[PDB]
Amino acid sequence: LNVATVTRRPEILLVDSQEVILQRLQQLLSPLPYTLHFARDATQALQLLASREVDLVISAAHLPQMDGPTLLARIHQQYPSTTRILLTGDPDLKLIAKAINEGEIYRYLSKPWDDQELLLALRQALEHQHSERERL
Amino acid sequence: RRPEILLVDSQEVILQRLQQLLSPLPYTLHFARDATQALQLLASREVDLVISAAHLPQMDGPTLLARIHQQYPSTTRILLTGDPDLKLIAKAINEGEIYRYLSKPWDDQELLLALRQALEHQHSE
Repeated sequence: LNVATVTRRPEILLVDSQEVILQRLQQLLSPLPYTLHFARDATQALQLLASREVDLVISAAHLPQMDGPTLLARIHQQYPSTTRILLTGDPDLKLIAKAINEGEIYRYLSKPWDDQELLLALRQALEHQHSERERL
Repeated sequence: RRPEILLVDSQEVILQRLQQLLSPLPYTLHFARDATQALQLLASREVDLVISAAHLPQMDGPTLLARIHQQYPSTTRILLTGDPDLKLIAKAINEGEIYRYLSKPWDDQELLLALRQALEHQHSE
């Protein structure tokens, strides 16, 4: 076989009800070689995940049906191939603790974020996802 | 084999309390009061799980946990701290890749659960 080069393009799901956040994410990420999906509540996120492979989910902390840490906890158990990131400006460490202890997030990012910090977390998360998928 | 747990906290009283909580269980315990002692133990003992405070006299807890992630990647790491500082917690996630974060004073039932889950996670990783 030929040397391995590229898999299919990364698939990223962004979950937030706030339009400013979805817009800032689209502006930052759409020029890069990723397939993006946007979900405006937890139920939409879960339905998207049931319908296609997703490499990375980035969720807000606050969402309509269940909060972000709760959503990420469900995703951890039901979609273990998807790497998980919490994106929030809420400093509540009870919510953060849930994201760690139940969501098992790979990275935590603040709102607002530094663009290059977020892009680096994304690279690290996609590389982690690929290495983990090489395993199981 | 028997799980090996390293406990890192600046205070004798806290190490004593962890020893009392954990000595009934079939775990081999190691104790450190700072990052230098933790690193000495890590180089001289098999360690599966590391539990660290956030505040330590020199190199702090999240920095120590990041160093352990880099140098001893097969370990599972827990931050156990009384300081709800977002900056410390964020570093413990993004650089330490902690498995659990618990506040001090802890709930015994929750801390013991975290260890059982960590050992089951440590087992398969």
